Parts: sequence; C-alpha cells; structure tokens
Amino acid sequence: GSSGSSGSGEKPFKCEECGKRFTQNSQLHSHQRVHTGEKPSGPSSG
Ligand SMILES: [Zn+2]
Repeated sequence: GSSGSSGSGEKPFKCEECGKRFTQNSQLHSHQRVHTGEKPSGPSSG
C-alpha cells in the first residue's frame, strides 16, 4: 500500500459513526444502519 488514497474528490456526507463518506445523504443514512445493530434476533450458544 503506497499512497493508495492521496485525496481526490470530497464528499458532503460523512458517517460520524465510523467516518465513512457518501455523495448523497440517502447513501450515508443507508449505511449508518450498519451501526444501528444489524443482526437477526436469536440468542443461543449451541
Ligand atoms: Zn459508519
């Protein structure tokens, strides 16, 4: 990995949760969900 991402293009939307970015809100708001616990209810060890 050498200067893989120097810095080209800015995004008006950034996921404060982790720090992601998007060109539109719909995208960010659609990703933030990943932080809002995205797992199927089913507590069991087995
Ligand atoms: Zn995020």
